[PDB]
Amino acid sequence: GAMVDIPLRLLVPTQYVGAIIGKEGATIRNITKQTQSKIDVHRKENAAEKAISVHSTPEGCSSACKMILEIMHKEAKDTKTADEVPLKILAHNNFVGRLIGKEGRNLKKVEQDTETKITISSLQDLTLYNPERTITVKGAIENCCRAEQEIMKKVREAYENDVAAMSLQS
Repeated sequence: GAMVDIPLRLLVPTQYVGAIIGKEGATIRNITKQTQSKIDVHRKENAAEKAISVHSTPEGCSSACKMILEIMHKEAKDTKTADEVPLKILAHNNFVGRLIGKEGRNLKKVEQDTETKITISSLQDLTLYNPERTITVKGAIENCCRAEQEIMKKVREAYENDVAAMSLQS
């Protein structure tokens, strides 16, 4: 399909970034070629964490999310650092109402359908120019990725519903 406008944005531990890029960038270029995605790495304004942006199709983003998670787990095990590495997703505060639903029922439903635990950063931790919440997903890799697919479906729909009026008028 067409690459979509809203990227998947992950927050990963800085110490695993070198592993994701790999020698002479061959790991990231491999992920890019297998998933047909544009990937970049940058700071998140609000030290031990870095932002990863994946611009792909929905399926390309989900596949890159799984490859990235597998590398981080490989690297956490291989350095005896951790046996789990939670998946952290960045989503604009405007979209997270829809994902959460009334009294968090939509989020419990994703947690139950995917066999994951999900927690969302506090509203009070946003900044004037950083409107992104962090959604922490814990569980097996395959399960975190199913939750990624569900969350990012909801975020993309909320984005397309919010901008539909202003796209028509032009």
